[PDB]
Amino acid sequence: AQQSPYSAAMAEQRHQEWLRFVDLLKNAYQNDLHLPLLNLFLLPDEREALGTRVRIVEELLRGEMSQRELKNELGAGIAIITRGSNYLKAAPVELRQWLEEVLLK
Amino acid sequence: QQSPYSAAMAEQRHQEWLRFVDLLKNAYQNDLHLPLLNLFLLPDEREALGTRVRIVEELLRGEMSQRELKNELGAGIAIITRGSNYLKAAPVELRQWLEEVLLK
Ligand SMILES: N#CCc1c[nH]c2ccccc12
Ligand SMILES: N#CCc1c[nH]c2ccccc12
Repeated sequence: AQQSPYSAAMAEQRHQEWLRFVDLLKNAYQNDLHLPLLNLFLLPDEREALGTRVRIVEELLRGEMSQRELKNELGAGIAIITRGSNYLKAAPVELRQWLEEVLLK
Repeated sequence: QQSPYSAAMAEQRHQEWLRFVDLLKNAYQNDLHLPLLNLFLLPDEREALGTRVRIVEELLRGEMSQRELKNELGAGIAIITRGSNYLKAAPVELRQWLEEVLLK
C-alpha cells in the first residue's frame, strides 16, 4: 500500500466525504439550488477567493496583465502567481484547453 | 454605510462569484468538475467542504451530542453555532431538499 493503515483510513474517509459534497452540488445545480447551497457551505470570503482565483487563472492564460497589475488589481503577489501557475500546469491539458475556450472566448 | 464606491466594488465581486458558479455548472455538464475543483480549491478547503456536509447532516438529524460533534467532526461550539445559523438562514426549498437527500 502507498500509505500506512491509519493514514489510509483517514484518506479514504476524506475522499468519500469530498465525493459526497461533489454529488450534492451536482444535484443542486440540476434542481437550481446551487446558489443557496454554495452560500450555506462557503463563507463570504471563501466565495470571494473563488471569484478572484478565476480572474487570476484567466489573466495567467491571457498573458497580457503584468506582475504588478496582478498584485494591485487581484491581490496576487509573486507567491500567489507562482502557486496558481503551478496548479494550472498540473491540471489535465483537456481542462486547460477548455478553460481557454470558456474564459477567453 | 454603502457608498457608490463600495456598491461598485460589491457588484463586481458578485459578478465574479456568479462567473465561477457558471464555470463550475458547465464543468459538471462536461465531466470536468473534478479537475476544475482541484485547480480552484486547496486540499484543506476541499476537506472543509466534506466535513461541513457532515456537520449539516448531523445537525439536521439531531442525534449526535455537542461533544460527539466536536470529537468526531472537529466541530466545537462556535462552529456549530455558525453552521446552525447558516442552515436557518437558508431558503426553505434548500433546507427541505437537504433534509430529503442527506437523511435519505
Ligand atoms: N495559493 C492559493 C489558492 C489558489 C488555489 N487555486 C488557485 C488558482 C489561482 C490562484 C490562486 C489559487
Ligand atoms: N464557520 C464556518 C464554516 C462553515 C461554512 N458553512 C458551514 C456549514 C456548517 C458548518 C460550518 C460551516
